[PDB]
Amino acid sequence: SFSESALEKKLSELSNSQHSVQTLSLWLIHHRKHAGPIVSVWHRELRKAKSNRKLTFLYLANDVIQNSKRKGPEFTREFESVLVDAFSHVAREADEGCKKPLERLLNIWQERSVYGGEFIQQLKLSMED
Amino acid sequence: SFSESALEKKLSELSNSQHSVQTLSLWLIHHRKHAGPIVSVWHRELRKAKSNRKLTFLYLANDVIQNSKRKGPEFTREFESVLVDAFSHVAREADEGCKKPLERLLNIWQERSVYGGEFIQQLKLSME
Repeated sequence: SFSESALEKKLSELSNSQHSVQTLSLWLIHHRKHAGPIVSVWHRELRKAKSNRKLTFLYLANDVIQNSKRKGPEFTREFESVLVDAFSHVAREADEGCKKPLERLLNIWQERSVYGGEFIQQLKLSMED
Repeated sequence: SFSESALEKKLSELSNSQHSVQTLSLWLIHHRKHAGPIVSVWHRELRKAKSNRKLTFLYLANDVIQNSKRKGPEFTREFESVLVDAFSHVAREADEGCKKPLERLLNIWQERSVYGGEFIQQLKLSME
């Protein structure tokens, strides 16, 4: 159920601006000429990350991918080869409650043509098992 | 400049996914039948938030508004009445160097028709 006190609590828990997903995503889109190495590091660090941060990696990817389009094709292109594994890993190893977030995110990807519906279905499937 | 080691440190500084903007956004959208009260609380808390966290409030407003469109117009309508003071407040009272990130945010809103050009121009004007 909604409550204002729950909202106040949740708002108090948001990140400082410097460390937000959005701030990081800006610095990465800026460094889009390093997109391959960025995705390689992202991917390795995902597997090292504590289970309470793992979903945050895909939130970062969501942000970077969608907002990079207006700049150029690098991040869409480079992230493609790691997302099946990432989605599988997060769904299997991250903290509880990633499913609805990840489903929703994919439905939005599809609706906004972030990737083709074909690849969106492999991502869905990679969470299935 | 970019380095893999700087990236590594930045990634280790990501928030708990349970507290992240994109999680809170899902929750707020799910509770859109309460958008009015939600925005009031959001607005009051923004005004009490540390200067190093105020911008994150607008990053939340950004995620909520964009992703709420596909569900309904509540968040677009309700946020509309507070965003002029919100942008003026964050530009005036948040840590330096929020202007470039906010300007970009407004560009994206304009590009994706989150609000009309006239209203985006008023939001841009509220910061200078």
